[PDB]
Amino acid sequence: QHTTIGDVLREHRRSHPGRTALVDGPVRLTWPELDDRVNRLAGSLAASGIGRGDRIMWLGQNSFRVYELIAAAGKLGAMVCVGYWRWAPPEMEFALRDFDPHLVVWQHQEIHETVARTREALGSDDTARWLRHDSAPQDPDGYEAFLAAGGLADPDLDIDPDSPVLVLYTASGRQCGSLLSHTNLIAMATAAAWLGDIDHTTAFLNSGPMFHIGNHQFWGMPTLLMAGKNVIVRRVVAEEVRDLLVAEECTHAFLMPPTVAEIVRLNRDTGHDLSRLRATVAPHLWEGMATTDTSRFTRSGAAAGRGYGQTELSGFAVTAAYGGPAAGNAGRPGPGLTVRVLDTAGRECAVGEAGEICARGTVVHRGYWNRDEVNAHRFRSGWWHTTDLGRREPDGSLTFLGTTTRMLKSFPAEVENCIEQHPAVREAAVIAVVVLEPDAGVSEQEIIRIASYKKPKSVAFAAALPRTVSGARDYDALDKEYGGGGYP
Amino acid sequence: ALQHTTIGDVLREHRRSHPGRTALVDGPVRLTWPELDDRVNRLAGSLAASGIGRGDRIMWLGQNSFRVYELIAAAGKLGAMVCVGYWRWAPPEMEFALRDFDPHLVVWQHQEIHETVARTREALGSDDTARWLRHDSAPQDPDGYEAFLAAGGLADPDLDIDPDSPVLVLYTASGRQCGSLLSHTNLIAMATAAAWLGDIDHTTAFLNSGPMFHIGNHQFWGMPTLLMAGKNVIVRRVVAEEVRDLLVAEECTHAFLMPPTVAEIVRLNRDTGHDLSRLRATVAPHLWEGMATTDTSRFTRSGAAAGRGYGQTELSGFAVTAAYGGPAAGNAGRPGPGLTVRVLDTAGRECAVGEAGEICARGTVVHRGYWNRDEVNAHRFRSGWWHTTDLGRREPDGSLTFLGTTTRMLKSAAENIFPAEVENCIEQHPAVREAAVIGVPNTRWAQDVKAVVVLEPDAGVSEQEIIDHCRPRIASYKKPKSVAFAAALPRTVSGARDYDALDKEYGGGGYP
Ligand SMILES: C[C@@]12CCC[C@@](C)(C(=O)OP(=O)(O)OC[C@H]3O[C@@H](n4cnc5c(N)ncnc54)[C@H](O)[C@@H]3O)[C@H]1C[C@@H](O)[C@@]13C[C@@H](CC[C@@H]21)[C@](C)(O)C3
Ligand SMILES: C[C@@]12CCC[C@@](C)(C(=O)OP(=O)(O)OC[C@H]3O[C@@H](n4cnc5c(N)ncnc54)[C@H](O)[C@@H]3O)[C@H]1C[C@@H](O)[C@@]13C[C@@H](CC[C@@H]21)[C@](C)(O)C3
Ligand SMILES: [Cl-]
Ligand SMILES: [Cl-]
Ligand SMILES: [Cl-]
Repeated sequence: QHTTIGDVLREHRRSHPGRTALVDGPVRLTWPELDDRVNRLAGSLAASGIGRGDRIMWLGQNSFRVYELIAAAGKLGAMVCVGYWRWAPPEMEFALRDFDPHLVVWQHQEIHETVARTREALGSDDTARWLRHDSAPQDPDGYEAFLAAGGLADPDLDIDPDSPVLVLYTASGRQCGSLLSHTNLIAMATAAAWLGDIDHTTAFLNSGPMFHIGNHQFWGMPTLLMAGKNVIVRRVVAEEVRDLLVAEECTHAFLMPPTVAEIVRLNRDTGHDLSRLRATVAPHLWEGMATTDTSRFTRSGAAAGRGYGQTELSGFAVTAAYGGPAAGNAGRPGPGLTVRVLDTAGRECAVGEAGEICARGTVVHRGYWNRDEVNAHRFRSGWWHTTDLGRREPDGSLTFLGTTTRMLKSFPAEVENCIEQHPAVREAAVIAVVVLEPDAGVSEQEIIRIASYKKPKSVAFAAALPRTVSGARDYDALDKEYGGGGYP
Repeated sequence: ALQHTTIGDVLREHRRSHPGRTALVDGPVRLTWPELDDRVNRLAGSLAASGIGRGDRIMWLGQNSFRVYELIAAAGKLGAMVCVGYWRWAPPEMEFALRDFDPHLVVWQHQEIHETVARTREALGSDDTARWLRHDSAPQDPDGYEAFLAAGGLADPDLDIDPDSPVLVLYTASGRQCGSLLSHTNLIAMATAAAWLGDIDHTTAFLNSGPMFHIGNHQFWGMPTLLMAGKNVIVRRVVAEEVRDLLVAEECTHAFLMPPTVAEIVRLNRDTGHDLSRLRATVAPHLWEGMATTDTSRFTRSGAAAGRGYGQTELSGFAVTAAYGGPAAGNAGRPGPGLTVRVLDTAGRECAVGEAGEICARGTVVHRGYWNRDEVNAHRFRSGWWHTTDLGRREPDGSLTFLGTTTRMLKSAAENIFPAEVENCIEQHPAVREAAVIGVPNTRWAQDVKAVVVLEPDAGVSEQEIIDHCRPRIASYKKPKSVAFAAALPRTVSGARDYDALDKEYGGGGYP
């Protein structure tokens, strides 16, 4: 009987009878209050037929209710998919038909237009109960009234913690729902508690999106595991965030640089105490208004990106924080993971040789929802295949080179990377389009470590790279411009 | 979906991630992680060629050695388990242990215990079917561990081992000894929690000066060191200058040391120049008189280093500590990750706040059971809870208090009393150093509560003043009839309380 998420809540209610667990605007909950609510919720779920292996889709922004649902589903051996709130109806429809939830918890604010249309496209296939979460607390088709109708008795079920409990859709087109078990999350949060020096006094601002692994690992689940206080913001607004930092005495946040600079300018000279916040990302941009984190997470450079990982490995499973100075850009595996770089023929690559990053261990997810064939192939031979490219340095460390999905017939990323190991190059795209540093300047011929055949026969130069509306690299934009066709 | 991490995986990852880091030192033996994994693979090879596979059993009958780690890992790569037996076992219990555990293989030691060994084999007679390999042998002894190992090939066994299966067995002593079956998962979880408590990493150098037959040395800090790829330095026995020199030579950050050795180290190192400043002092920091660096980890800061905790072998060690959850009214603190706890009454209903009952547990640190104890395991695991046979209570602030044992009980017309409850509340009195409670026959159905009280040398207190002290925290029907005073409680040669002796001295009897 291994520890489940349910056990974690049942222990914190007895061990921390008066400490704040969740805060969400006006709502505040101690661990007892939360466990009672999770028990009510789990009562009404078991009432509506939800049990082992059943499925729930959250369709909204960040909410304290996400944590509650996860716990309740966990206590029944069910799973919650925290879906993408910005999905247009085609994608939203796809996920619904894919994940096939028995119940859909949804948000009116912001997306009701899209939600409404999508249900109409589903028509008579929409055999799921929908509860509005941001409803008036009386609403009969409402979350709060769904929960209140349940009783306080913990269902006390013997749940296999290897059963999935959190499903994250991972984003070459098609989206797939990664199955993260109770064990995946607890193994992740214990690792993370060591990286961050996280404890019961940790107050963490959930300003990162819960539809994605980032916010969960740093630091949602570890804060939760160690009994810290998780504070929820629906949206990131610099003023409100800055305000919560003071009010909840927050020690950690999930903040991106543009937000931070917004808080800095805005807080300057007003004298509010932001010194309790341990800043992880880009410490200098705070100027000193907050305290520079000295946990291994920041010290090592993992906070700035020194690491490798993915949703399917419960997030950031390899960092410069495990094992010390590393020549490679990602560091080494933390505990609960073993990695090997494998070539085409499934054999271990030699030191320096590039291949696919493959993993086994406790942090490796359970597979994708409803992807039998992709799972069989990705789990071949008792290794999870990440589809990412890497190599081992002689010092032991690992280097993340890029993806293996983008391919050229006899890998681009491998050379994209080699090219970006020129001081004059800022970034490169190989199909070899090149964006140079503003100050440097170098010959196409100097550009042209790798093998006789792998080098391209041409190098264009751009002011920057094309990019999608999300801001990620846009390749099919410049497959056109520079002659890109014939792809295997 | 694939298996969880094993002990074999840990080694496999370290040999790739830390090719030149030192893993094990033992006298002149030094081993980087690749050198250790190749050794383990050879040993695993010869173990498999001898017929050792899943479920099979190896007994170590010796003091601390680097080879012990080698066996654990090698047995773990085959799905086998290693029992680290008590080297100071006398022949009768060496036999019992060998009969009970029934290993296919015995790795034994000649220095200091050979005679005992010789006597025990004689006693086993023609049920002594195991292969015996001498660890500290002449290096070309064919019945010696080194040559047995060198017969193995370098290939990894590369089996799909279930990490829930036992890999380490520690005997825990009524006087009945039982082998606690600890899985790969038990030790990795323990190790992972310990890494957070003591801030352990790859730079850790832990001197293995505690005994490896006991969970202590493993939790602090053998296994977390191993897990985070740090250096493990072994010592066979605990002699202070040896220890002193090895702290200096190997630059250890950590060592397992009780206060008697600390005090002798501090004398011998008195004006020598020797640098012990690397050592982070966890036990009795003041005793070093500045010579080592007081530990700032959560382990020391919380009092957990000084015994503010609760646990046992069956929970993979110290699983409840003041380091988990901050300041605590109870003496034990709170459960770590990997563990939930409840205080259950005699009917199995959960006691109320402040009410004394059996400490019971669930979670990842809980052991797989005792080896070869079907009826007891079935009883001790009743209801999906591990019953610890320890008595405690939850406090108003959610912290836990370890009161003592439930193995002793007094007869009562109301409901059987736990002497450990009364003992504890008497031991609260600030003038009392220790208290022991026995039962005096009072008809067939009950015994009188009799207290034997050891005072602090400079304190006064009457029988009545002690009795009065308990009134508010224990029920009327539990309070003692009489109090006797002693200079010290009698003990065994093991230094455990001798309740048999007290019974005798003050007319105790008529227990359940
Ligand atoms: C979110 C984190 C942690 C989990 C992995 C990851 C990568 C992520 O976005 O997960 P994913 O989208 O589900 O899938 C991952 C896919 O991204 C590629 N990748 C792998 N390691 C990478 C790295 N080192 N850089 C950039 N890309 C990387 C690879 O091809 C893989 O398949 C990171 C991005 C990372 O910049 C941060 C965001 C933020 C919080 C933690 C990480 C932080 C502190 O600023 C760092
Ligand atoms: C060894 C450690 C860690 C593992 C648990 C334990 C207790 C132990 O010795 O395990 P065991 O041989 O299986 O005995 C278990 C039986 O001990 C009783 N017990 C429970 N919590 C206790 C506590 N708080 N005090 C005294 N006794 C306690 C109870 O009845 C239980 O069943 C400790 C004793 C502890 O004094 C230390 C030794 C040393 C290293 C770590 C711990 C250190 C830093 O000084 C602390
Ligand atoms: Cl396969
Ligand atoms: Cl001898
Ligand atoms: Cl009373």
